[PDB]
Amino acid sequence: SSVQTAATSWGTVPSIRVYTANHGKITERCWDGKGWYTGAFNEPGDNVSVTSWLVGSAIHIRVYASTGTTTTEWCWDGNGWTKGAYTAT
Amino acid sequence: SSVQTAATSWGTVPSIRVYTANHGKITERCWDGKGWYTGAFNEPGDNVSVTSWLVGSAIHIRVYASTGTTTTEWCWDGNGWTKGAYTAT
Amino acid sequence: SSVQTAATSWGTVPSIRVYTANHGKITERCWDGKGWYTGAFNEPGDNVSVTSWLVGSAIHIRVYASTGTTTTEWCWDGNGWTKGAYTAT
Ligand SMILES: OC[C@@]1(O)OC[C@@H](O)[C@@H](O)[C@@H]1O
Ligand SMILES: OC[C@@]1(O)OC[C@@H](O)[C@@H](O)[C@@H]1O
Ligand SMILES: OC[C@@]1(O)OC[C@@H](O)[C@@H](O)[C@@H]1O
Ligand SMILES: OC[C@@]1(O)OC[C@@H](O)[C@@H](O)[C@@H]1O
Ligand SMILES: OC[C@@]1(O)OC[C@@H](O)[C@@H](O)[C@@H]1O
Ligand SMILES: OC[C@@]1(O)OC[C@@H](O)[C@@H](O)[C@@H]1O
Ligand SMILES: [Zn+2]
Ligand SMILES: [Zn+2]
Repeated sequence: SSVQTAATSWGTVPSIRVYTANHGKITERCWDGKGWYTGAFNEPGDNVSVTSWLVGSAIHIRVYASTGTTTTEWCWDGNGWTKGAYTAT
Repeated sequence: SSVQTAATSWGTVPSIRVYTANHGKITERCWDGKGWYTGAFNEPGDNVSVTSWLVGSAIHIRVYASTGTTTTEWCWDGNGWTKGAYTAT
Repeated sequence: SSVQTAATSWGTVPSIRVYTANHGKITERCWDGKGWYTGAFNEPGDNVSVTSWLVGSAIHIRVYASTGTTTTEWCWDGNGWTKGAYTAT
């Protein structure tokens, strides 16, 4: 079925991250001003949303991956992807 | 059917808002730096998107809730959710 | 099927762009503080996401339009929409 994307950007270059839910798997493509490349994020999901914010020049990213009625938060704080404290209720 | 989410964030703490369209109903979870709690937003929708912007330290949120071919805009400007002027045509 | 939207905003007025994927067609509605109107963007797609950034006072917008397993990026840089370099792999 048709894939589903979510996008975020930061700075003025800019950096862009595009997340794609594709048949149960979410992957990440990256732009930092000089070509698209595959990012490290790879987790299960039928649906994806994202938001990001800067603290100074350090980017923080939250990706929300949903399967069925279960949503899992993934956190990027500059040094690795980790599961977040988000709960749905 | 998997639920569908949309997310926005502001500031450096940050504040995060996650909207979940769950089989026709959109609810909202909130992070302001010290735990996830349920927000005031409760409206019908199969699909949801969001954007937000700061005027000084005041957050303004716009949520776009879609059912069928009807999209309703909901506005947070500090003191309650109100229907916005958005129309598709 | 219910339509699916993506929203972005910039400035303090603000300007808002809302993209709606509606049965294969993505269209755009615009707010610059003085009423909603229809924007130039009109391209095919079953799913849509968007991000934007400012460089000074100039807005740059990226719309990710997906049909099947194909995602096409559309770029606004002040002077018309053009296809972007985004690729999924
Ligand atoms: O520089 C690329 C990278 O480290 O940027 C932050 C996140 O997007 C990561 O998944 C990604 O691999
Ligand atoms: O740094 C991780 C974290 O504390 O960031 C704020 C929220 O995203 C939380 O759910 C998350 O666990
Ligand atoms: O402090 C929580 C709250 O008031 O923040 C602004 C909006 O997200 C509201 O729906 C939400 O209840
Ligand atoms: O104050 C509310 C409002 O004027 O804000 C800007 C746009 O979101 C409009 O649709 C909306 O009615
Ligand atoms: O002034 C309206 C407009 O030029 O703004 C930038 C883009 O949203 C365009 O599609 C749109 O027509
Ligand atoms: O100016 C257009 C462009 O170079 O902007 C940055 C990225 O969005 C690229 O995919 C895109 O082609
Ligand atoms: Zn279901
Ligand atoms: Zn339909």
